[PDB]
Amino acid sequence: KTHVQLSLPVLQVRDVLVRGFGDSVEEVLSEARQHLKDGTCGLVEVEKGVLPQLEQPYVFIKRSDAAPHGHVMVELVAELEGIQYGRSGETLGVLVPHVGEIPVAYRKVLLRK
Repeated sequence: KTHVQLSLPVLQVRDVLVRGFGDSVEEVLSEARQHLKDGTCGLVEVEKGVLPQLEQPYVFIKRSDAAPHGHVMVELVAELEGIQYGRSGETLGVLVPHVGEIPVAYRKVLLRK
């Protein structure tokens, strides 16, 4: 399928134990996709002071359309030193590895895979 229904655990930034997916734009997009598929991907909602607490390159989920079965259509965009790889809509948050942190909520998304 070109799209996959996922429910992403929403993590508080100060709980996150693994603060990025890797060391290149290509690796973080690769790892993000692997974690999204394996159900081992969390979401941190972006506010003032969140991003400097996480590791670059960043992976964002961005709204790709204006929401089947409650699932917002999103795609992946990476960012490194203020340059983004991809073009999409509004940020729903930044992806991180999930290694058992307790979430505060779930974000239903339809991921363009």
